[PDB]
Amino acid sequence: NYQPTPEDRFTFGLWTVGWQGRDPFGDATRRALDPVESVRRLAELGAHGVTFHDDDLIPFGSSDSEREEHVKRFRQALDDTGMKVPMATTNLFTHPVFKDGGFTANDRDVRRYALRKTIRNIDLAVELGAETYVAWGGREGAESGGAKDVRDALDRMKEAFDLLGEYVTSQGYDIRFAIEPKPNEPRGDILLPTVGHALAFIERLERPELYGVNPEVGHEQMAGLNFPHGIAQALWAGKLFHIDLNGQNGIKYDQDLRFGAGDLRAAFWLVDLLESAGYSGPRHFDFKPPRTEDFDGVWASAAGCMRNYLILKERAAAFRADPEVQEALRASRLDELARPTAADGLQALLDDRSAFEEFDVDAAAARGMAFERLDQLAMDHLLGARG
Ligand SMILES: OC[C@H]1O[C@H](O)[C@H](O)[C@@H](O)[C@@H]1O
Ligand SMILES: [Co+2]
Ligand SMILES: [Mg+2]
Repeated sequence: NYQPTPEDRFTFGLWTVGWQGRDPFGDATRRALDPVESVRRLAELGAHGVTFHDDDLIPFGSSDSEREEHVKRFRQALDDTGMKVPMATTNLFTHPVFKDGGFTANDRDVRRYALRKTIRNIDLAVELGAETYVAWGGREGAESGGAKDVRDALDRMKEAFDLLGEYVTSQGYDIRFAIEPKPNEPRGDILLPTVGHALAFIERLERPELYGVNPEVGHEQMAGLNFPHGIAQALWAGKLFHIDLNGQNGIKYDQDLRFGAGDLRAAFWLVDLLESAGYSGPRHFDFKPPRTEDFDGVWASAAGCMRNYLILKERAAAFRADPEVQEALRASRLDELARPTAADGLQALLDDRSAFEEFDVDAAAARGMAFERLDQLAMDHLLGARG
């Protein structure tokens, strides 16, 4: 089974199945894909929608005339298939003019160009129905310590995002922004390198309600961080506007493997969390079919993204529905974690001799947490071994 349907909200970037396979040491192994063909092929696989950078859809430098005909062709394909465009973004990283960044380039004229390029694509994204506009500052950073005053760069980053919020507000657009963190690559260090740094930065913007995060599985894992934990903090703050799903094997270059590959247990706990928290946004795959593959392998890899999500959803649901797991959760006092520590208040806590003076520290220390039996039940459910 595990057949995806549009109700599952699976989306793909044009640049994912369309990756030609050029890497830092090798030329392209696949021919370029027509965006119209990607839309139709993804619709056949059961996808909900597609996403795009401006430069995926309209070749850079296109005249106003050529730009109109690229968009027309694309909208005809969306109209024919019923495919949605829930998110769009700007390419502020490929062209050599962005080699020192877009919003935080040292040259002021580049920063102004970056803003105009972005504003132009927001207009298009809103016209096509996008609800989220993602910013990935892939070139915002440095290879050396003196090249970037990071306090001034954060001033310029705040200035850019504040201007974008003023723009969508003045136009009455119903679109929100999501910042996508990445710790490094292609810059030696990238500004706002993790979910945490991005969440903290948003709270200093003029209109923080317009901005959230687009965390990516592989990017947090490039810092050796726990991705489900970081997603939990984003949900706790009300800022999980969008998500990038893929796989990554540890701390190394950004692999963008198909979802499910890489850290499989982390994928299980991620799906458990998204489903139990009721996340309602797109399940977006930002992945690269390996350059070893031909076009048949491209579509097998894309199908695998959706299949692995659906299998993990089933296994996490069975885990949470198992009365034996519910008993284990109680034995590990997960339910006591939900209770307030001191709803009786500070003064009651201070006068509670059972909380300190008469607290039996050795009896409490002796209690086992029973975490290993709970985790083996989780392993049994993930592997379908509950028999
Ligand atoms: O911002 C949208 C996308 O742009 C680029 O392709 C980045 O590599 C990817 O991580 C990001 O999700
Ligand atoms: Co990535
Ligand atoms: Mg991404």
